[PDB]
Amino acid sequence: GSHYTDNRYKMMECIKDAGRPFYPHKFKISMSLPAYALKYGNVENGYIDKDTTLSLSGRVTSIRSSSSKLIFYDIFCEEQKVQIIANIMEHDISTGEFSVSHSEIRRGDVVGFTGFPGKSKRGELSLFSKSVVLLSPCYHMLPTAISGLKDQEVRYRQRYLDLMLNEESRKVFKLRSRAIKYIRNYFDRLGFLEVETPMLNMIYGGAAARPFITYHNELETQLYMRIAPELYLKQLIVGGLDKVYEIGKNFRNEGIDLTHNPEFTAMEFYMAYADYYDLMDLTEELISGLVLEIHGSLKIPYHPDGPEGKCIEIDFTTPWKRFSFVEEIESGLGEKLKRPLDSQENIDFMVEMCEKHEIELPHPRTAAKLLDKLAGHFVETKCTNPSFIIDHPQTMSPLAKWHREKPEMTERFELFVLGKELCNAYTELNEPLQQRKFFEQQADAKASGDVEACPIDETFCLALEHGLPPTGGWGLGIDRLIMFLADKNNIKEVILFPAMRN
Amino acid sequence: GSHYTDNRYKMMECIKDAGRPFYPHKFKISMSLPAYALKYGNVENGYIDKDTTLSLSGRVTSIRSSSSKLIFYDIFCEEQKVQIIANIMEHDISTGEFSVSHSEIRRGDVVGFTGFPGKSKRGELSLFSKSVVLLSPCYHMLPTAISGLKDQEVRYRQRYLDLMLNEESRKVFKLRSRAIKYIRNYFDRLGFLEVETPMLNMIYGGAAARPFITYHNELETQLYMRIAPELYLKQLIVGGLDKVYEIGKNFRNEGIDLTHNPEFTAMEFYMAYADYYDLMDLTEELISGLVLEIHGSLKIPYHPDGPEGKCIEIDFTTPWKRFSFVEEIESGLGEKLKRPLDSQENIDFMVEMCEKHEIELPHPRTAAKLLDKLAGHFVETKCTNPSFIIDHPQTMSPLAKWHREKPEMTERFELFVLGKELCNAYTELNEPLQQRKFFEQQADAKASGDVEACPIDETFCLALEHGLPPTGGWGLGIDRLIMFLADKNNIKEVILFPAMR
Ligand SMILES: O=C(NCC1(O)CCCCC1)c1cc(=O)c2cc(O)ccc2o1
Ligand SMILES: O=C(NCC1(O)CCCCC1)c1cc(=O)c2cc(O)ccc2o1
Ligand SMILES: N[C@@H](CCCC[NH3+])C(=O)O
Ligand SMILES: N[C@@H](CCCC[NH3+])C(=O)O
Repeated sequence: GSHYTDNRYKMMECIKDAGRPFYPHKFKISMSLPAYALKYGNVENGYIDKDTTLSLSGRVTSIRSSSSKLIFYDIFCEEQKVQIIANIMEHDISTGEFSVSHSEIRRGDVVGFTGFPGKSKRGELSLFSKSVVLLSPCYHMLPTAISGLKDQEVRYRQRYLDLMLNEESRKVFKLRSRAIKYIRNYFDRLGFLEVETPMLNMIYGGAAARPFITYHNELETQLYMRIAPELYLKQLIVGGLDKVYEIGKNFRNEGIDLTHNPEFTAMEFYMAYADYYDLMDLTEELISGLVLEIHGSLKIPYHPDGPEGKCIEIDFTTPWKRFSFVEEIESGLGEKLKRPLDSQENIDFMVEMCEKHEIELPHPRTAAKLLDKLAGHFVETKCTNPSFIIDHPQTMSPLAKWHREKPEMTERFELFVLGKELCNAYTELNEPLQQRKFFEQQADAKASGDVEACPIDETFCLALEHGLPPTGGWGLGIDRLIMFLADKNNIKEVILFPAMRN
Repeated sequence: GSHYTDNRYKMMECIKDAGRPFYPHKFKISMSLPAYALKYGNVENGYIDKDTTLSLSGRVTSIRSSSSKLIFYDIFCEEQKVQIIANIMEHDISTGEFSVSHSEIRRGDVVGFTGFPGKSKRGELSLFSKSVVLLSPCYHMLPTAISGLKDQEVRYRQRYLDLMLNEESRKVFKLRSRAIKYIRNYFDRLGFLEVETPMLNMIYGGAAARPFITYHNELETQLYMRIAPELYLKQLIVGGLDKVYEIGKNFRNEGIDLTHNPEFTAMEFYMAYADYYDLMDLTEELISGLVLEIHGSLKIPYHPDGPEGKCIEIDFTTPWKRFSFVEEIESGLGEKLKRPLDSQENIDFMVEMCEKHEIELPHPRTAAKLLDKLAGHFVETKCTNPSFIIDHPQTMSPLAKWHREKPEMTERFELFVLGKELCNAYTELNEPLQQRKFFEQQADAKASGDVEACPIDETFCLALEHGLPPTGGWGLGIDRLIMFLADKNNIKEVILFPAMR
């Protein structure tokens, strides 16, 4: 273990001292391994073309031998395995003696070979090698599969090992790219403009989350990492850009678990002249279309407890179920919330109800946080298939425009799948007087110890004073999306280098 | 000014008390203003279709009147202006009295109109309105153009005003999107995989830069914002992904100027089995092709001192000039650097030369920092057209692989345009023993006061011990790219919300 590594360092020193090949700068492949398979994969068993010499390269996944004169390698690159048959009778002695040449090679090494193409008598796609070059040695003994790792968390702390050994991990990251391409194309075809707004913020806002804090030394100013881009993106609608979207990181200085990483990838879009009804229709079309693209059906498997456990079929057939936020809580409770929803009376009542149904109390006990606890217990748990929870109270929705019909409510929805939040969207609040009021209430909750409440943002209020058109806005958690698309129950599966404890 | 804002708040309260329209939730347009222009722009002068009622919306850019009975608006939306002709004869009195309705509207307001399509007798594309709705008022008196702003830095502190008033700013951000689309497509067509790596780092590295520092409260751990993604991206090549790219923010806790913002957008790619010669050829093909796409030619204007100043024509015709880093310094100096380049003798000599040619001394006076100063003076200043500076010394290049031929050098290049760095690239160092050594030397320089030197990254060394294939890697500053493409001399022009004092 420890000894293998030291020996390998010693081998490489020896190789260098001996003037043998030591980390060559450039190896010129004749073609990729996939291209090789495509060209030679259909030749007859035992076919060899001694009139073509080719150079191939990959990582060694196997070493076997029949004699001191015949060695069999597998190399892997770009999802393709090719066998190398090294017969001493073909060995170019100018590269060294056969046994010396091959004694420098171990499983896990990145290597190059030259030789003649064809297929073994047994029908294996092969190169009949004349030489081998060590390009980049592996200094550690590898397992042949992830099951051989000391523990499965090595897959995340040393992701290169997972990628090396585990086709399923590679497929996830390819599916993620494909899904994001689909999403961009959806909006590009609607005439959206992709934008980038600051990740360093003088004032954080646009979500309910605790921020990361930092400091710009030259400008002598505290900054926050953005929890969301919303407050910048809306300024672009004031600016008249009409349809904008942004895809990138949010930073939330919070705990980690199966559906939470301190940095995650979100998409937000803002569309002038849309309301939240329009946004519900768009969400259905975008997401059902992506599901159909990936899976070939709107009904897809999900394994909450891993692949040998129970399977639920998630059905994305549109239109999706709607749950009215307050009404469904009241159905669950068998009684009504007190009005107004943010009165001390309703706070007291919601505390009683949390205690009665054994729901963990939030801190502080704001109306907003209590409502969220009750929603989490009574409503989110009904959202197995994609379901919209709609019409959130204003008290928990400071950037959402008041509901045109329903007192105390807003024109907001969240999309939930398997009980987890995927999207958050609303008819945007564009009336500066109440916006300012709602910011002041947020700053009061923050001063009372609500670490998820944001400070007042005057620059945003001033922007609203220049006239935000009627607008609909929307956010999607891309990591969580990939979790459902790829049937993973742990966000660490869909992020290359996720946060880990010590 | 101050009074206009208060009065507007008072108007809105009155409107609301009177039960008139107050921030309607939804206005259903019949079509976009561009679509309207396309459909009605070629009717004969004076044409009106009283059989079609349409709803249009935009921001009011103009209000004129010939009487108490006839008002002319311009509304602007989605790059299209349409004239609205409001004649009292057509006014739907159910929406209120004409004069009341129109008295609520000011220039800058977002509004809706309904009416009949056609064209004024003078040939102006118009809507003959029957009604108006105030959708979102502007509470501030606006200029009609950016020249009317109290000063031009309002354009950056209040970017919505620039976008509102200034077609040129809107065009820049559209060009930026188009350029990034072109770049993604170039690599997607090569079979690259786009990836995302952490912006929050236990250890920062992959560039020469001072980081932002933060803290994760739950894990009780200091973190750094990434200065570059390089050290993660290389691990993905160890992992066998073969061809990866990432486009996103870097964070560098430094001064701001015409070509520096504390957050900026960079692309990095890593390509197994490529070397820096391969990367030079790729750079030429990608960049020249993008220039040709945007401009229709490989020769483009640049105005270093603004649009009334001198103009330089930048020529992207390939292949581009190469300047060998050390040899060009020596040409400039008229004498040779002392060897080894990191010896005390060469440090002393480079200090003398900086003093002789009036180059500001760096602190600390490392070989790397001195070499950079001399390159900045003697080499970068020769790079008007896209030019590669190649073969940087190892001492200033801790992640670049040793040059296969030239001692003390590496297989590195930077791309310079108009004296500014656009790209940085190399044959990647994949030999863990030296890599560790060069990290240790960086950490020594850091301890001796080099605020741009990075700490040792053990996890990266361990990753190298699992075998990084021969690899070529590359970085591009997207903001700077847009500066040349769009002929801007200030990075604040190409970033929506740039840092300000
Ligand atoms: O995908 C997530 N949520 C869905 C959205 O809320 C939808 C609207 C746009 C923002 C994200 C998500 C993923 C995380 O890792 C995470 C981590 C956190 O510490 C806090 C919230 C988080 O939320
Ligand atoms: O585009 C830039 N430089 C070119 C690259 O070095 C090429 C290689 C990939 C990274 C960027 C650039 C833009 C900035 O605003 C900036 C700000 C800083 O405080 C420091 C460096 C910066 O550099
Ligand atoms: N900023 C929101 C998403 C968009 C809501 C609609 N403006 C979030 O992070 O939850
Ligand atoms: N990490 C480099 C760019 C890539 C260099 C080649 N690996 C920088 O920020 O300058």
